Amino acid sequence: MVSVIKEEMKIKLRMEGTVNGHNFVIEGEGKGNPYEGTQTMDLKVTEGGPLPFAYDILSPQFSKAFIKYPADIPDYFKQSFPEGFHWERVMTYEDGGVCTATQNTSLRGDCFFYDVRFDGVNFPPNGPVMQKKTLGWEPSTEKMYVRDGVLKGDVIKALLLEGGGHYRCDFKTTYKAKKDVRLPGYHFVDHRIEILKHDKDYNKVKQYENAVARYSMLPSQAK
Amino acid sequence: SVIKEEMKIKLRMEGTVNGHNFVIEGEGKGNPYEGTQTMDLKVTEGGPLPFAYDILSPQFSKAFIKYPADIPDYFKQSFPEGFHWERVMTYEDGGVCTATQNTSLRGDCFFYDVRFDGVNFPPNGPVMQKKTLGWEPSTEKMYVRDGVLKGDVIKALLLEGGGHYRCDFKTTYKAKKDVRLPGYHFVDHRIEILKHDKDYNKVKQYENAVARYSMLPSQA
Amino acid sequence: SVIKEEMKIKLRMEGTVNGHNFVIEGEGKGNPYEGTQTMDLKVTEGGPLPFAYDILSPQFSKAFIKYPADIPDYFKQSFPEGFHWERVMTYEDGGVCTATQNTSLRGDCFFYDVRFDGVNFPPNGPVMQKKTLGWEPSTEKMYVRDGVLKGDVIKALLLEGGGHYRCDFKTTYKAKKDVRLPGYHFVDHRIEILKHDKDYNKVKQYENAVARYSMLPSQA
Amino acid sequence: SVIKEEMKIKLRMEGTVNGHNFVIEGEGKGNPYEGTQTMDLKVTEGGPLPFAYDILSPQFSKAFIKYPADIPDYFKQSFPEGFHWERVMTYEDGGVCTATQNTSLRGDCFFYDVRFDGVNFPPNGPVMQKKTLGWEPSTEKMYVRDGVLKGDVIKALLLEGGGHYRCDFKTTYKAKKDVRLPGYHFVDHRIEILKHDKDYNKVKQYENAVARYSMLPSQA
Ligand SMILES: [Ca+2]
Ligand SMILES: [Ca+2]
Repeated sequence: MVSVIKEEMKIKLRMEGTVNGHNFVIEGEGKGNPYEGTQTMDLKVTEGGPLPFAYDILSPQFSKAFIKYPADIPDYFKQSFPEGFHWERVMTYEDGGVCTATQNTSLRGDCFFYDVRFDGVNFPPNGPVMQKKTLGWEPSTEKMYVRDGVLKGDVIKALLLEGGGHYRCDFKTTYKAKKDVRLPGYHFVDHRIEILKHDKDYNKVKQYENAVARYSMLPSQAK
Repeated sequence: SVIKEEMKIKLRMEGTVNGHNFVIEGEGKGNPYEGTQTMDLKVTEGGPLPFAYDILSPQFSKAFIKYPADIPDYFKQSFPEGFHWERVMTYEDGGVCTATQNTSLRGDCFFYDVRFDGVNFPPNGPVMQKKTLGWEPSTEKMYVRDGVLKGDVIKALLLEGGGHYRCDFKTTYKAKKDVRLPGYHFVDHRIEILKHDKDYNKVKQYENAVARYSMLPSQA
Repeated sequence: SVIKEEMKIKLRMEGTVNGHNFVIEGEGKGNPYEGTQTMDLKVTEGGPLPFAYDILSPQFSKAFIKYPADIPDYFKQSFPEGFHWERVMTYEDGGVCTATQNTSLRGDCFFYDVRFDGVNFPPNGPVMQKKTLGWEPSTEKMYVRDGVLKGDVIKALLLEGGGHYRCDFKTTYKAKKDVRLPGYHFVDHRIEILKHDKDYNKVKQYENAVARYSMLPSQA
Repeated sequence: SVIKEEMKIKLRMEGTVNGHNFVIEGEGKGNPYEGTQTMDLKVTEGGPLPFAYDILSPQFSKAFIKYPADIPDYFKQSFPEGFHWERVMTYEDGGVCTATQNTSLRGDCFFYDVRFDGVNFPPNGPVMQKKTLGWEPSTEKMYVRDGVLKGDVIKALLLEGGGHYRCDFKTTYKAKKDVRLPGYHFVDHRIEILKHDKDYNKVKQYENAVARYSMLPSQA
């Protein structure tokens, strides 16, 4: 327990972005259990819908305070409050599409406020993103390590495709606390992001993420 | 033809680099058929920029390439409707920038609206430490893919400490109407800062750009 | 069936890193169904190696992954015919390695033949200066593509002085016969050096590898 | 000088692509100060090659670049001792090739020893399906890094049926003795297949290479 982060917390989100020159805005509202690593958010496309690209490319941009951290791994995100943190992200898809995102996370009362900027370029016109042939993300494990006094997270994620097969994306994120925090050693955050409900064009989406931090499953054999 | 031999330019860029928001406005003039242009840039919000201005200069003009008669001019043909472009810029130390640009035309003036975003620049790298000294001249490689025009180019910034800092550009240019598509070709560029104040709040920038095929004849 | 509870391994690697040619011979043994193995490696040509031995250790064994019954085991299913694999390793400072490996089976012994090549390592980087302190444990992501099995993983080497040195692994595993293909899954790995002489001409290394689905339950 | 107006070439390459081993021997001759050369290549083991021969042609000669007097010639200066080079070749569909080359000189003949390795080529991509129609001409960008010479270039294979297939080349050239280092410059290349037999077991190829600065004058 950190007194400023309660056992149940609310979320409010705004995203502005551009994908292949198409502008859009998304608003979100959610709530979760930060120490349980679970959360649900309801997302609504408010400008630019129906999105001409796969909703899936956005869903990982929608919450690092909701990771279940064991007591022995320092929690970069929960320690950063009340000041909060921002993050910066590159997503390199294997067919030349590239997305950047910058996010600000602040805290007021029992509510987290997320402001996201998202930009995607060079998606092929007949590729799975602009043809909306994706079917959600496989579960993944982000690798968290310190670089220049801030926290990096890297993971190769994969979208399931219509017809089978996968579509890969290299995530490189830098997380930057707005005050000094105890820094963790190298570790893993398992993630599983799921779409619980969507309308036909994904104008209205309920999504859920479960995230848990850990060291490796395998024992050390160090001599 | 709706493009005169001398045209004005108006530009607005908004963006975020390393989490820092900024706005730049620009006015310029150029000779579209000569391949040359000059533009005056003012940082109107978020100044002084905490990162090297150089990462922005190549985002500030495709109608001002000198195209020979035997290479279709994808950009000039697109008017009056215009075109937009999309770009990823991958720096060798992990900094990555994206940019999206819309080009429209009214009267004797092109209007440029640019969104620019940079992430993951190392804090002691040359961009965040402002150690850059302008771009080398370069040669963009231009080729059609899926009915639009791509341009890829190896670029390099000169460094205060010596050596170069490398950036790979991959751009997609998308005309807003059907045009005569060009074959594979090259555009030589040289972007130069003519004048800047100490903090690069005000910058006078120049570019020369010329399309061509290879300088080397074919053997048979 | 052809794969017993204990199996021997014989290995030959021929390679060039930074223009330096070398040969490594290895003999090992392990328990394929338990996901464990030990190997003794000797640099027989080109030692002492002028680069970090760590870049080699992940090149030294896919039959030794503990596979649960509900995930098809691509590697064990491929025998007696065996499989080969192809790998690119992209280091964050510009070093790139490739490797091609053939895995065959004769009696109770696996035979590994590996070609390894490393190019463009910076002369003052951690690989050429031997500043690495082993790999962090990792999780390979395995997924089918074009009828064969790919594995992707971002790995990290620990560095003298603190911090990590990242490497993007992209492997394609290709069975020499038709097998049941698995769905998307994970293989946890931990590679450890048990013993080494001063210049790493002689190394005993150990690996534990276990395949699994996600740790997290699904809510759909 | 040790480098005459006409020089012979002898070459051997050993390689593995998509798990397929091969050996190629070559002999050629050229005019180092004119920037031109011709080579006859023969697949001596592993023919017929199951992949596009085009991926090999750029691995077959930097002493044959026409250098003007005001750019130091990194390669010619290195003789009689010579140089070696290292290269990564990242194709847009995930194929990656590495190569390491040693260049020596005896009498009036250059001796080239090449290792080549290609991995992760998609089985229905243009390389494994032999759908390529040679390289577009290109401009390699030369610059000093860590006391040696780097060359980076955007290259593109023309494809049967139209379109291009891109490959990024990153090379490090390493003289075996210290030489006068050049400033940032450009080497235009045009590499062409003049003649081949049915299975590309025998190939005659030609290259023209000329070093220069930018075409465009400085305004600043
Ligand atoms: Ca790098
Ligand atoms: Ca690709």
